[PDB]
Amino acid sequence: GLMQFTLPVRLCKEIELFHFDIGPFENMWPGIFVYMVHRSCGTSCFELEKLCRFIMSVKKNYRRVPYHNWKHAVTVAHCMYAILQNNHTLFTDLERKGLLIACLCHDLDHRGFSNSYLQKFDHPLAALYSTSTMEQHHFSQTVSILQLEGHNIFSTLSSSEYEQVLEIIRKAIIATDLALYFGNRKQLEEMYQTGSLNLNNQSHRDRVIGLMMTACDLCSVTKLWPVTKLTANDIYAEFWAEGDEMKKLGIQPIPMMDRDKKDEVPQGQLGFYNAVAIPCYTTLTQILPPTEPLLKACRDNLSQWEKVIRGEE
Ligand SMILES: Cc1nc2ccc(OCc3nc(-c4ccccc4)cn3C)nn2c1C
Ligand SMILES: [Mg+2]
Ligand SMILES: [Zn+2]
Repeated sequence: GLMQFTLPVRLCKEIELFHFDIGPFENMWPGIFVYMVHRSCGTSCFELEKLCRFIMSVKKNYRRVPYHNWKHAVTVAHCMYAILQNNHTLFTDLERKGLLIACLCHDLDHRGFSNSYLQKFDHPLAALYSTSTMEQHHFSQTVSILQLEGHNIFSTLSSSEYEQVLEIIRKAIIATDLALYFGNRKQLEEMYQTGSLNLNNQSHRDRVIGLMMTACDLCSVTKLWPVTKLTANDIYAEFWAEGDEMKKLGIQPIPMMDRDKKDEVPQGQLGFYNAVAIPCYTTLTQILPPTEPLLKACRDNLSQWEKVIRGEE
């Protein structure tokens, strides 16, 4: 009860910043997460023993893939911690509890393949979940782990509070399907620009939490350039493996996933920054002004990809 987690000085200070990198020491990531729950939520949010047991079972159900791994889970949770800490009073007690858990669980049991590849392979998951195939799976794995003996971190919530947190988590995880992001952000854009955006409207809060989820999920584009650039290598390691698997089914993959077309990575990143990332962090900064450092870091990284195209690196 009187048992705080503390981090070395450099981590204690830098964990508060949006651009923090959790480091290569995998054994410190559980402690980094508990630290973030304790400051984001309270030392009373969860029973330490149950929380530690839940975190370790979550870790075990992430696979050893290049990008969609346990380091991604914790990295996405840290970006959410930073958003929550920079917007103290905007979020309910249930939201603070649900959202870091949602982030840690959002890619549970990912295999490193897109929803498209599962549909083309005719994977059993594509028949069970016809849209947002992997995201429905991640939510199903989250509920599984919550139901293991000694893993109910929400045990002290009422029946209706438990149902509300699991609904915050389900929507937060589904929103990480990028196919859903474009429309969500366009509706947020219209609501903000016509002044209809209302944070007391639940369907509005849902959209705003969805956009937060996209922002945390893409937060590799908000790091210092050496982090962004090295993470890109892991992102493509997966895409190119999916491309190989498309070729094995006798389907030419899109260029993004074709390793023969590596040369065009720099221009592919520009499109991504301009069509996805910048719009994401722009709309987020309009709704939640203290998230502006994410947009500034994204713009700094777009400018570094522009330098790569100009052969200046
Ligand atoms: C965090 C993060 N999440 C994602 C999701 C997708 C993505 O895609 C980037 C891209 N490369 C290409 C490309 C590359 C080589 C040859 C031709 C086209 C197209 N496109 C969209 N980048 N990305 C990042 C950076
Ligand atoms: Mg995902
Ligand atoms: Zn993710």
